[PDB]
Amino acid sequence: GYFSADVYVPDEWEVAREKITMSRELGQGSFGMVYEGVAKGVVKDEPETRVAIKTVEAASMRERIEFLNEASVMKEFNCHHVVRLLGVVSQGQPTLVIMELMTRGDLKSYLRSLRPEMENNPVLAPPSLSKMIQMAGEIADGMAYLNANKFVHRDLAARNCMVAEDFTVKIGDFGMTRDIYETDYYRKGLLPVRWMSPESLKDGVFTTYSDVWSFGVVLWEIATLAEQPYQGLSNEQVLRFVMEGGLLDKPDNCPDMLFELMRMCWQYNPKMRPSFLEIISSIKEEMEPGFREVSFYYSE
Ligand SMILES: Cc1nn(C2CCNCC2)cc1Nc1ncc(Cl)c(-c2cnc3ccccn23)n1
Repeated sequence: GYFSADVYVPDEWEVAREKITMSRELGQGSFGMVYEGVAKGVVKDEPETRVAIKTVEAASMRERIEFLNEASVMKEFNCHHVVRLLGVVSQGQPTLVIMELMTRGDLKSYLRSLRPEMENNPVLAPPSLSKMIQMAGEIADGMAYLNANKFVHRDLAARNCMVAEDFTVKIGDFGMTRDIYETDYYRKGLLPVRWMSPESLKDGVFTTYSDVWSFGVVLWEIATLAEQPYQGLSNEQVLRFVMEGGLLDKPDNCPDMLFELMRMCWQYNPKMRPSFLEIISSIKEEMEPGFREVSFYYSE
């Protein structure tokens, strides 16, 4: 005959609704509206914590179940450089998922906000080597953690990183900016072709080594303040260019070292690319002191 129905099963992440409050709306995701707020007793030794609250009500039960199970993916991760899931409210409506708040948003958006506006007003200078490296190492650390946890990301990109209040960069909540930056995708399956390794453009397979490639592109993103890679090239022309050993250009005024890093990631042969761990090792001396205390890299 056959094999039989999708459910959500409450667990230890279940949090009491009356412990949650919402205020400022941050935007809207696929499943519904996303708010900022306060959660009580969801971080150890913190009476109260600022959080992000993703909501589904209107919505069908199939839908909210699927939003529940998808968000839950984040439950198996505990890393300073990966955006946390703090709780779930699945009992009653509306359906809630409580996440770590990243006040400064997705990295692509943060990066763009640093672009000088077209007025006559004084402006902060472009990010320094040092700050840029700090971001690279935080991102790399989250990726290393993910890798060691048997994960392949497949969509590593600035849009898929977030930025905390203290400027700490982290691997973003999975799948939260795809639709928003829709032009960053191409239906080769909607895929982020400008971030893709040559091997992945060929056979459609993703590895940690193709996550490194994309990391290279994320660094380029930082250096250009979130320009579209292969700017002038059509989607199709990108495939050929990249598969044929083509490479992104050293950005105007990009420090040598950051470009060197990018360069090591964009090596054609995946087996010649540094691992995430190796990447961090090459730049640890440049990292803010506190990285020893918080990073996966330096941990047991
Ligand atoms: C991603 C993000 N954007 N923003 C605002 C930045 C200033 N402009 C208005 C947007 C605040 C967050 N922080 C954040 N932190 C955690 C999560 Cl989980 C989310 C999140 C998840 N899905 C969505 C969808 C839209 C907006 C935010 N999020 N956002």
